[PDB]
Amino acid sequence: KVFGRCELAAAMKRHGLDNYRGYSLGNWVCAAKFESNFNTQATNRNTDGSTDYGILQINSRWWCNDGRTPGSRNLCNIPCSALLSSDITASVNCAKKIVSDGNGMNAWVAWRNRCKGTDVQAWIRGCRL
Ligand SMILES: [Cl-]
Ligand SMILES: [Cl-]
Ligand code: NA
Repeated sequence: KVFGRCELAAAMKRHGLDNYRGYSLGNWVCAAKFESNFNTQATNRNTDGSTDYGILQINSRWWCNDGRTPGSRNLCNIPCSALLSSDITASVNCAKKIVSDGNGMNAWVAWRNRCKGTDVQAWIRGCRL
């Protein structure tokens, strides 16, 4: 599923991400835009052989099991395919663990390079929330 901007904002708000660990809603929408272009089915392979999955491009090296990343962890206790669903629940629940692990949203390279320090509230402007 390819979300609209305000559609995804409302879904993320109704999963508890607004100001989660101090990150306002616009931060999450901005991250999803540049990680996946709002597409739940996005996948990308990394040089080390791990793969990033879903709307927030969660990495199989640490967070989910895809059966082909030897020596990796599954800290969110889920198959990586669950992160590609049109229902964003699994992605949101796993993102909450990632952002709580000490490094905040710097875990998402696109957030650090394209959202951090910008007017992220622009990403939810005009949306009814
Ligand atoms: Cl915001
Ligand atoms: Cl933080
Ligand atoms: Na894994």
